[PDB]
Amino acid sequence: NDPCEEVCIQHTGDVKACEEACQ
Repeated sequence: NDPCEEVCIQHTGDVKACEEACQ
């Protein structure tokens, strides 16, 4: 897993959110 998407999900838990916001 990526730290970015990990930081998001770990923060807002919004997977699909960081998924696109981080690609």
